[PDB]
Amino acid sequence: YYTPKIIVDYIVKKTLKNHDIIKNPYPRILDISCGCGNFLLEVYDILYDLFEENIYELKKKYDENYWTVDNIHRHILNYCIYGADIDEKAISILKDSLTNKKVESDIKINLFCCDSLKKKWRYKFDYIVGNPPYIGHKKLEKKYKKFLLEKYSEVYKDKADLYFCFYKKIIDILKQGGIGSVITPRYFLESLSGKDLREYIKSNVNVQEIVDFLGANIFKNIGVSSCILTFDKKKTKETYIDVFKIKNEDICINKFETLEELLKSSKFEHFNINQRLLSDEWILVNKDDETFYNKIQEKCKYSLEDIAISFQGIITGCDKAFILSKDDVKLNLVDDKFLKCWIKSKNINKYIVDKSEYRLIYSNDIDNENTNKRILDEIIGLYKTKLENRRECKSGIRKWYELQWGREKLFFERKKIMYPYKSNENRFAIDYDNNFSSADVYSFFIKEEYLDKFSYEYLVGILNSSVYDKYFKITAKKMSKNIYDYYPNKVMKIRIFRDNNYEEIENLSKQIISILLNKSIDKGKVEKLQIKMDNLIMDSLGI
DNA sequence: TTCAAAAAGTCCCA
DNA sequence: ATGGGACTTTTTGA
Ligand SMILES: N=C(NCCCSC[C@H]1O[C@@H](n2cnc3c(NCCCc4ccccc4)ncnc32)[C@H](O)[C@@H]1O)NCC1CCCCC1
Ligand SMILES: [K+]
Ligand SMILES: [K+]
Ligand SMILES: [K+]
Repeated sequence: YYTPKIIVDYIVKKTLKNHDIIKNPYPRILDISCGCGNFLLEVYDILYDLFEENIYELKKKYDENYWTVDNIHRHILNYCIYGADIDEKAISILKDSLTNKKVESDIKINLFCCDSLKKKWRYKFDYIVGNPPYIGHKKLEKKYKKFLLEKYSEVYKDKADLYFCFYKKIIDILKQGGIGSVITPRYFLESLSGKDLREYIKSNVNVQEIVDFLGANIFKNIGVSSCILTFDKKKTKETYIDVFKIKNEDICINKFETLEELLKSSKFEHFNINQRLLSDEWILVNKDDETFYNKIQEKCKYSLEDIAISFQGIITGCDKAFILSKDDVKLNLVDDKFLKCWIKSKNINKYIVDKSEYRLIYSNDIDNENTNKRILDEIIGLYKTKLENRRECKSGIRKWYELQWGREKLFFERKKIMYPYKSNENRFAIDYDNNFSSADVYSFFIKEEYLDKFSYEYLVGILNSSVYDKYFKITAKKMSKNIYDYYPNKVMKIRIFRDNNYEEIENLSKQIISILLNKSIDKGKVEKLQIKMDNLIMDSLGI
């Protein structure tokens, strides 16, 4: 959880580089989750140089006895550096580190061992920097979540993250005219959960700059995707955001001595976004992509949500109790009426699904424990303890052997389209085989009233096109290197069109499906057909 | 009653 | 041992 030095230096310089120490020699710089002091120790160094280089100007303008080089260390610690953290061992270490910068009478260091989200803050701050804790909805303590939902409701609801609240706290205790700079996960820029947080930021601070590392691995051995947000409360009217979006996610961050060298390089693209034009969604793309995205949005008269019914897959609550290999001998104990075909996200390709290798025991259809005791005793019951610990079993809503969220079978046992929940690219397939799946695969079918306007074959044709792959990724939620979330909260917002190319687009899609399903697959002709279809779609959308 | 979101992902190997 | 690639469960609030 140590922040790389190149990033820490950038964040501290972002807040302090243009501070007028002559005009205000008492800046308050705060790290609200300071830890061992990665940021605060750097703040000390930047401040010490700033005072030392202007010591004679300060001595002349103010108390000439107070402003001496020998007094800089005491002045910084008494008036300038502030830190908070729940870990007292970390605070104890940081207090010694700040004390040892000088090496008389004891100096008072403004370090607080507390919950920053609970501390009564007695004053606001000129500059706030740091790296807050990230805790999601599963890993956050439930008693603590009751407090967040009560006191941080403006940014924390439902599946929100703890670091949303730190954004609220930082914004709230930032002084008028102050600057804040933090590194957090990037997901709030796009996630459904971040909607209220994005609204809070946009309407309370001026966002100066967003550094989006997309799927690059900033923290070694940490599966998180990062961004750096810099914002102020200055009296400003232009309110444009500098956006630095990484171009190559494989870049090593230490290739340059400073992060500014990386941002100005070819490894990053830069563009500006007008904060006044931000909706509840933040479309952070360059001018070419915005033009591309807007062309499609205006041209398409329908969305998938308009024409389709979407649903999440089965959630058994314990897969090992209900999912068996189709060659497992224990399936001889299970009547075939209980057995469903089961696929994973890797089984979804463009246009068609791999033949399934697993079976789901649709245990909800087992009427009672004595009629099918063999299945319960020998297959499902091997995990009875874990099954009984599921929420709906402890409450009695669900029997110990039942699927936790078995949905409705009739939704799955029909022609439908399926796609993986996380993928590098658009993979929408037509399911012909009544496949069931877990929540790693999403499904939709077409509403009856739109069947004469849209066919499954036409839909997988355009949804798998290069145009729609780029189109979806403009606003999709970037998760990790080469992985986007394909979830209904964005997939169902995809807009679709219907025009004179409909018949030829549909016909090419049928050819691709026919080739994909034959014995000797010549994958090459599929690629040529896809190129022809992409041209038709670009012709249709005028790009 | 029952939906769908959530990576400080998880796990393995060369 | 690490960094990078393949692949993705069920807990949870609403
Ligand atoms: N995913 C993670 N990553 C690691 C955090 C790294 S973040 C950097 C600094 O941040 C410091 N830090 C963290 N939280 C706060 C905070 N509010 C309390 C948050 C709510 C809470 C409730 C109950 C238990 C724990 C936490 N206020 C001030 N400092 C804080 C924290 O000590 C750390 O050195 N989990 C770890 C989780 C386990 C218990 C201790 C740390 C939290
Ligand atoms: K003087
Ligand atoms: K990453
Ligand atoms: K992990």
